[PDB]
Amino acid sequence: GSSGSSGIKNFLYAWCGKRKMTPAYEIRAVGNKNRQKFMCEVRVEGFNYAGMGNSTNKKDAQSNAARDFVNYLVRINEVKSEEVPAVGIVPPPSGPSSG
Repeated sequence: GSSGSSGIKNFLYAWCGKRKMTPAYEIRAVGNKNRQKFMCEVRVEGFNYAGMGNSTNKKDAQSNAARDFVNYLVRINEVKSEEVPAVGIVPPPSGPSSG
């Protein structure tokens, strides 16, 4: 649908809510004024790490930040990767794109 998706943002929020916590997001604007980009960080109380993301928009930047903090929860074995949803974002091809 035209609103995109929110599965990894909802997964971190639901994981926090099953543990009596709430995730805290933090955002910065970067790049060209007409062709703007955004960076995102996300943190949770009692954890020293911050998951990091970026994109052309705040929603995809939050989804990358959420995926990297949920990945950290697998690096410390507080979450199994088998439960974690796909981020919904893919990189551009490494070849020419000028025409």
